[PDB]
Amino acid sequence: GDIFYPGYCPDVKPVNDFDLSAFAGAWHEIAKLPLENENQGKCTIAEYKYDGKKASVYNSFVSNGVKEYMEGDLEIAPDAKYTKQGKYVMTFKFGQRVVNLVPWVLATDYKNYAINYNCDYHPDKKAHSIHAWILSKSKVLEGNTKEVVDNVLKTFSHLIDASKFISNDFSEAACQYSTTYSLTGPDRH
Amino acid sequence: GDIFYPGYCPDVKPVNDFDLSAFAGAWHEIAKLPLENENQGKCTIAEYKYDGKKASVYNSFVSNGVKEYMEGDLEIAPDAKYTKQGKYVMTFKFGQRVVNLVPWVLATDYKNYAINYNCDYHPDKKAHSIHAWILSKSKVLEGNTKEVVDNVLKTFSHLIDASKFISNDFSEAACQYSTTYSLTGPDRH
Ligand SMILES: C=Cc1c(/C=c2\[nH]/c(=C\C3=NC(=O)C(CCC(=O)O)=C3C)c(C=C)c2C)[nH]c(/C=C2\NC(=O)C(CCC(=O)O)=C2C)c1C
Ligand SMILES: C=Cc1c(/C=c2\[nH]/c(=C\C3=NC(=O)C(CCC(=O)O)=C3C)c(C=C)c2C)[nH]c(/C=C2\NC(=O)C(CCC(=O)O)=C2C)c1C
Repeated sequence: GDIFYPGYCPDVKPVNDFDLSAFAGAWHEIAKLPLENENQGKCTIAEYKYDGKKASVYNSFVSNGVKEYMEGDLEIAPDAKYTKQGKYVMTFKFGQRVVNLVPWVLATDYKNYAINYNCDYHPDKKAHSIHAWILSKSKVLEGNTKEVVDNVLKTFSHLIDASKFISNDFSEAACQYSTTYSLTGPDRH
Repeated sequence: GDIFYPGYCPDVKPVNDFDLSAFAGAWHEIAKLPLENENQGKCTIAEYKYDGKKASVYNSFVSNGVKEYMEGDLEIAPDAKYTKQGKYVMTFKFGQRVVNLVPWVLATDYKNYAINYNCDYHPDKKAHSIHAWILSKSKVLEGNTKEVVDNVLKTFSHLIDASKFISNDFSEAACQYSTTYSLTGPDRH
């Protein structure tokens, strides 16, 4: 199950001076906090492409030999347009269902790692769930960068319980797929 | 039991431009979050006296006809001296045991109400307990002021669960006492 904690989401401020073009690229999910929709995928990678005017997203993972993917639009969050903070929206369409995902970027050096997060409040439960992802431009978080990440993460110890991260897998095996499948699309729901 | 929530205490900033002389006086505890040491006392009042150089505290409550009290020193918290925020220390001595209590003042209008709080982190439990007190210069929080308090409290909804407050009692009966007893003192532990 996803991780929930009592009460409203805590105050949090994402990264300043966010640079979307610098952020663009293929991000590997080295690890994440449990997230129902993606708990079973492996070799999880999110690829963001930028035009200067337009941004798009290509997300994929592999489940039992199948490569599932999603294609959508990406844009800076309306409020972040004014503050210049790292907050973006990913819009995906499943038939008539439209989804607007909003990851918050707590920190990143743009070339090697990113620490993303979200807080989802359930009023009916008076509790919130927390989601987080350790992202890297390499399939492995390597030694220098590993230390960098760990120290940064530490400054967010009151927002993310590091001990709850779950490592993803990028072995050739894990990433292997015999076939594909688009989760997004007009003939979806 | 006291109220605990998981993780480290959240970020919080107490009232700005704190004025100790204006704060001085007798504060009635209209309500509080459960706090073991004082759960049984009634007619609970904290009285702070200021010289301009020196501040002292006189705390009291009544348990079964007995008026228990504590006498100590009061001073602005070392860090608050620089920031001018509302944070103070109460030092009490029980024999050789010395206690340094630190309430944080979230908000106050000085003449009628104050909203005090604290967060105690237990590393061995990876959780923190939260304490809070609604204080008033009158034995009753009256109508205008009640509305004022409620609206202020609302801005702290992510830090204090209002529904957990417990009302104190200031009836003549409650405050009645046949005898006294000093909890503080040299012949204490
Ligand atoms: C790794 C970077 C990454 C990521 C990756 C990701 N998710 C994926 C999968 C999915 N995302 C989804 O949203 C759904 C469900 C789609 C549906 O509604 O049917 C799936 C299966 C895939 C590959 C397919 C990939 C690469 N997904 C996010 C962000 C998110 N993924 C989320 O589900 C949410 C909302 C969380 C919440 O409910 O509160 C956010 C912010 C980030 C930051
Ligand atoms: C109402 C204002 C008020 C108050 C009142 C108060 N407490 C009292 C009682 C006590 N306070 C104490 O600390 C102890 C235990 C003393 C001991 O260590 O033996 C007792 C019995 C009395 C009357 C006696 C009164 C008026 N006490 C506080 C503040 C506090 N009371 C606390 O116990 C703590 C630490 C909480 C924690 O453990 O994390 C704080 C900040 C405020 C802001």
